Amino acid sequence: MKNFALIGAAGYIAPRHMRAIKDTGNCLVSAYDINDSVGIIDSISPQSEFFTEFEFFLDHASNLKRDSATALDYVSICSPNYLHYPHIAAGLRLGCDVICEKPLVPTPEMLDQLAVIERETDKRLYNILQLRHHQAIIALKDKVAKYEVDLTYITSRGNWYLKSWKGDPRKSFGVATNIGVHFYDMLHFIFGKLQRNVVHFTSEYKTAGYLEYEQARVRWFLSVDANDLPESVKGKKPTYRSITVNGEEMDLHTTSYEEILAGRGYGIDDARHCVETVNTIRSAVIVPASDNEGHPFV
Amino acid sequence: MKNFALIGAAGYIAPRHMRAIKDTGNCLVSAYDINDSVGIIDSISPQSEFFTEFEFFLDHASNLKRDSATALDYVSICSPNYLHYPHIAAGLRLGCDVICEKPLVPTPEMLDQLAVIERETDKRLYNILQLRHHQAIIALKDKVAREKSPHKYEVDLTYITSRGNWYLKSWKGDPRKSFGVATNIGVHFYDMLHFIFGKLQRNVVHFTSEYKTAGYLEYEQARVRWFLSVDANDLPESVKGKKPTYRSITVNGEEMEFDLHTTSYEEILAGRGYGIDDARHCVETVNTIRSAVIVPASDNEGHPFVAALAR
Amino acid sequence: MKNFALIGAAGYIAPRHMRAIKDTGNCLVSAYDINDSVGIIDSISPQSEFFTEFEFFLDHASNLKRDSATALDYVSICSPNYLHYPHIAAGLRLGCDVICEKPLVPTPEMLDQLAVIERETDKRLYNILQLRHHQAIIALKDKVAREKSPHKYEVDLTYITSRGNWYLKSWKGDPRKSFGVATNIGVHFYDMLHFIFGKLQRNVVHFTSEYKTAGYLEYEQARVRWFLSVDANDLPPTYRSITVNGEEMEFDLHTTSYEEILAGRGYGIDDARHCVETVNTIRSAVIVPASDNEGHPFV
Amino acid sequence: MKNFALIGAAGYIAPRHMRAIKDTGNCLVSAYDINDSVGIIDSISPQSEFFTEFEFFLDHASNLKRDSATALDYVSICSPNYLHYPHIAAGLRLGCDVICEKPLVPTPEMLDQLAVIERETDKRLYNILQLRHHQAIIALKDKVARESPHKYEVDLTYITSRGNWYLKSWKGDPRKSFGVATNIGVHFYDMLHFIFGKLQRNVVHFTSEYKTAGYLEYEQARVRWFLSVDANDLPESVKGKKPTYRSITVNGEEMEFDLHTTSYEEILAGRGYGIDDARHCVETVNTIRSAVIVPASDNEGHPFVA
Ligand SMILES: NC(=O)c1ccc[n+]([C@@H]2O[C@H](COP(=O)([O-])OP(=O)(O)OC[C@H]3O[C@@H](n4cnc5c(N)ncnc54)[C@H](O)[C@@H]3O)[C@@H](O)[C@H]2O)c1
Ligand SMILES: NC(=O)c1ccc[n+]([C@@H]2O[C@H](COP(=O)([O-])OP(=O)(O)OC[C@H]3O[C@@H](n4cnc5c(N)ncnc54)[C@H](O)[C@@H]3O)[C@@H](O)[C@H]2O)c1
Ligand SMILES: NC(=O)c1ccc[n+]([C@@H]2O[C@H](COP(=O)([O-])OP(=O)(O)OC[C@H]3O[C@@H](n4cnc5c(N)ncnc54)[C@H](O)[C@@H]3O)[C@@H](O)[C@H]2O)c1
Ligand SMILES: NC(=O)c1ccc[n+]([C@@H]2O[C@H](COP(=O)([O-])OP(=O)(O)OC[C@H]3O[C@@H](n4cnc5c(N)ncnc54)[C@H](O)[C@@H]3O)[C@@H](O)[C@H]2O)c1
Repeated sequence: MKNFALIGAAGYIAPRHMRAIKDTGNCLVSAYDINDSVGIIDSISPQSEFFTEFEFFLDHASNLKRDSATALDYVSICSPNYLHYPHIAAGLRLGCDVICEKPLVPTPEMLDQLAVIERETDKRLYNILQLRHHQAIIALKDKVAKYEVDLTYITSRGNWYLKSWKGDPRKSFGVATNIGVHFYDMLHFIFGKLQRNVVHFTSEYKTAGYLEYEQARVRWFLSVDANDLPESVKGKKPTYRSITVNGEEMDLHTTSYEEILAGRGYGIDDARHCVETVNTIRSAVIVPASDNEGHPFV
Repeated sequence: MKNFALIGAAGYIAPRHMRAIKDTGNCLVSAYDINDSVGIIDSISPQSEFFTEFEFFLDHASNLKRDSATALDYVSICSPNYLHYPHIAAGLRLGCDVICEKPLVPTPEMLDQLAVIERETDKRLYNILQLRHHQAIIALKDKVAREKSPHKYEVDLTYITSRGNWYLKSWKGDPRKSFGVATNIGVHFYDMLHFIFGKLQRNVVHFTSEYKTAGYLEYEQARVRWFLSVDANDLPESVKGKKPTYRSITVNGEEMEFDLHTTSYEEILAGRGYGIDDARHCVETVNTIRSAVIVPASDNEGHPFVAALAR
Repeated sequence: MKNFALIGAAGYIAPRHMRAIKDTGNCLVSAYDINDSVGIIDSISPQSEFFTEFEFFLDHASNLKRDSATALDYVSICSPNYLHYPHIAAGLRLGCDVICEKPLVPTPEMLDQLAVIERETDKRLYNILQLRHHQAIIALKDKVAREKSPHKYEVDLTYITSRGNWYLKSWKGDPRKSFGVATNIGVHFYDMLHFIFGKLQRNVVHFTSEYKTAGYLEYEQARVRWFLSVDANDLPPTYRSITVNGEEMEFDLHTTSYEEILAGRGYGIDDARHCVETVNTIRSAVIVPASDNEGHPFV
Repeated sequence: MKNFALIGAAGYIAPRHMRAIKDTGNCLVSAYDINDSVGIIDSISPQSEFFTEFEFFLDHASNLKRDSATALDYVSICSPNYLHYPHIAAGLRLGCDVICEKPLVPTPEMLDQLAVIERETDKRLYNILQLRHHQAIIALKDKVARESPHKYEVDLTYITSRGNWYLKSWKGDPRKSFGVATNIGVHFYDMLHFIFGKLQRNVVHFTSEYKTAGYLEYEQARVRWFLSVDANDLPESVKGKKPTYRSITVNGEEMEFDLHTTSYEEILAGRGYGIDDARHCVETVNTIRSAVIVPASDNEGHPFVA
């Protein structure tokens, strides 16, 4: 019963948003991507408009406004990280609430600036933090309600990844922000507010550091280099995900959309800590570990 | 075992080519597409190089030549239709056989120019004509040849395939990129009709727009009335809402019944498969249709969907 | 003193707009082009911001609104023809008046739609018709107006503009971006004829293709036989001839255009409607055989 | 008489190459740029082919090879810095000598790679080092070489105003431009080598996306240098009068200060500058790009660093 536009519609994650919109009984009425290979749209929302240039998308969305039945209600955003800010800004200024992929924006300063536009427009920004709706993360949050937290995320990526916008630091904002953000969000959701934040290693392939919460001591390691795979996993799974609490090794998008639509979306105030966390990590100066704070893989 | 590069790797058909290369026991060593949303490749060929600019692709391919174990053997092409010609030229000039999607190229003159490059480079161009490998099509071709009845088959071909608004905003909607309905949407149906029914003798067009076209073909063994559309509105009454695509091909009133990209690759790799001389017939057919001056339908030659046009 | 944005800033005609803004005493504060090869801007307005993506230009322009000192007054548009419409729409919706190159838009329906936005936004669209400022066109307009013959002037117009291989590889060679010969090549000539000779009564086309066209226009004051081509084969790298009763017409205007807009004397949708209707008709016309000697001699 | 192609033909520096081709009596037969706003070509080479996609440019250039009268002889390159390498490689592999803008490439390993390609293709790469052609630099080189027991004290300052657009362009992307020292400074470092010999020490004091400064010691010179695209760095007397300030002082004395057409004449006369000539300045900027900043000592700071 609500009308959505989808920006980034031809990319990897966009079909999950297309599916969420359909599965909550809603309508994708406009889609925009600078690449035109988007035919998957016909299998889900065959009557959607499509645009490859933002000028034409924006004019169409503005014309829809003239009729309360046709007007957009939401703009969903799955574009590259650096474009989230102006896509959100335009979405709010169209008179829409906005649903945006993580990382939401790179800096707390940008959050303050979007909160300005929220107030000017009377509209709201929501962020996909889908791990929070997950039954095991809540349980551990419920359960925790100072733990020994060790986090490894190593996800094999082929040569294409560094040739994509995901490998351009100015478009992606780096490993911590692009690959780690929702894992930092998760650690705050379980183990409260951050008190210390130190970085031991950083490259285009990988990153490693120490985070101290009210309730957790967290050592962390992120990588897109297959060679970081433990001997024990090479040859089998392309991804090694290991989160232990004191030693104990611990769809969602449609759910995320459900919560947003019911008025329980995650907004700027909710996204703020993790944006702060990764922003510090991005600019932080590397320092040799101590106190056994440095991830074992370092 | 053989080394492949893939041009157009981020698009819709590309994963069929990646699967064909893997399933035939070969290796995709390099891929190129101007769009970088190509992560599907990791699920099939995790070790492939990837480029978004032709200049870097070409330097890498050239470096691979230095060692006979690493040199490319084939360049597969799934780019937009207008880019087939230069992609093929480049592939042959890199010292590779070339596998290219249909429509191969839009004109017979361009086929002649490609055959020159094959002679110069001593490499060969193959075209994907995957329906030729289909059992039912093979069966009907053989049913037709052995029956050698004295009357032509009466064939009605209708293929209406719903396209949303994105399709006409894409290259497939730019006539200078796609080369139009008959060439982009119809070429493999025309080739199938040739493969089964022999040489084309007459080629007439009754209607042509960016959405749809209709005409009449006469082959040695068939009279074919045809209609092609990407307009959902042309879907017959019974099919609408229930299904996006309507494909009907009747032969003397009876409806025809019918991993073919993998089979295509097997056949090429087995010393068979289809070159310029095989693709030539269909390219001539669509070249004529694309540039045809429309004529009024005579003689019961109009497909039933054009019945109300000026005559 | 007025704040300008310029869209299409890295292109061929753009520096005339940059110089017009500077020379009238105003300020280019924002510029946007998908191509970043824009260094010329330093030599005319060293202080302009620049953007390569519409997303970023639009956010910046919106933010400028928050202070009346920094807010944009005008958005000037030098983009390819098919982009004029959405660029104009966005400009008006940012709260700016809009100055757009010819051809303004391809159809009168689009003019109606833009007049709707003018009313929604309380802003105005102006079109560059800079030939209207040329002394020779003004003198002929005044001569036609003063002379009292009941018989129309007989005008033959020929314009053949050939260019190198790059031209047809550009958006100017894509009929879906350019809108074709009458519209991209002819529009300012049809405007000039209207400006000098009054209302168009009859508009007929004798030949048309993606490369040349020819037809016959009858105005209140003139019978006009016209031929336009980008094909150098047609040359008798440019030939321009406008004859009035057998006599040859004898011939920075963009800075003048800007002075006139800033003076409240710009040409709006009502003024550009005539040439847009003329070219719209020509673009989709069904050809007719030339009769009554209405055929340009080149056909 | 020689046939040229020009890659990057729609850009800022391109028309200087078009003029060099024309004024040495040669023919620009093909041009390629991803942007189509290139009509300046008609004023100089109205018969040139033009392409916006490399695939079509390459096919056309390969077809020209069929007839020795139409075959390309040279490919000239003025594309963004990161594309110099693959453009040069394609040029040599088409059977053409290549003329490439500075910075030639960013690393000495890339130079070694391009020399392999020279050897495989039997063609040559030449580079635009146009300050060597400057009467005033040639004079100082030989002045310096006939004399002196002592080094020359040199301060080099180059400040060239760039507005907001510059860092929005490829010139502002480190992975496309290779940074200020490399993009803006490389032909100065070459000049200093040309005149004062081998580099002994290379120290960097400041680096940002707008400017840089450091200290180079050569066999015959101690050189304090400062480069900037920030108009605020201009000396007060120049602000408002000119957008560029270029100063090279040698023992406190100001050096006494079309070069594209000259560079082309030299290359066509067999006196072009190759990989071996460009290697020194490529090494110098490669070091600067990767250097850890150190405080200035022993008065080695350029005054503008302060
Ligand atoms: N929540 C999750 O679990 C999850 C998983 C993957 C990605 N993501 C996030 O989703 C976003 C998309 O990532 P992706 O993996 O789908 O990458 P992607 O590169 O496959 O898709 C990005 C899409 O953006 C399009 N695009 C580029 N510039 C554009 C513009 N100016 N306007 C409109 N579209 C433009 C590209 O053409 C592409 O189709 C990123 O922010 C990423 O961090 C989230
Ligand atoms: N055999 C069949 O039955 C069949 C089925 C579908 C498509 N096709 C053919 O396959 C080809 C691709 O069709 P598609 O449906 O996958 O379209 P598509 O638009 O999804 O894919 C095209 C790919 O080409 C890339 N591309 C554009 N310009 C390029 C360039 N200069 N270099 C490299 N890549 C470039 C695009 O980014 C896109 O990823 C067409 O020729 C089409 O006719 C054949
Ligand atoms: N008044 C006159 O006499 C006159 C003369 C020449 C051109 N024109 C008109 O001026 C316009 C420009 O013509 P031109 O000759 O300068 O062509 P051009 O191709 O040299 O310049 C066009 C510019 O638009 C930029 N561009 C493309 N898409 C864009 C987008 N989405 N947003 C922003 N910029 C984009 C292009 O990169 C380019 O720099 C056309 O409408 C043309 O008809 C008028
Ligand atoms: N010798 C000198 O004193 C001097 C002076 C200025 C520039 N330069 C050098 O000249 C080169 C060009 O600089 P510029 O200032 O003219 O920049 P520019 O951005 O104005 O020109 C770059 C051109 O390259 C084109 N381009 C981008 N990608 C391309 C591709 N894949 N293929 C073909 N063309 C492509 C761009 O569209 C543009 O027209 C750089 O290496 C620069 O360092 C040298």
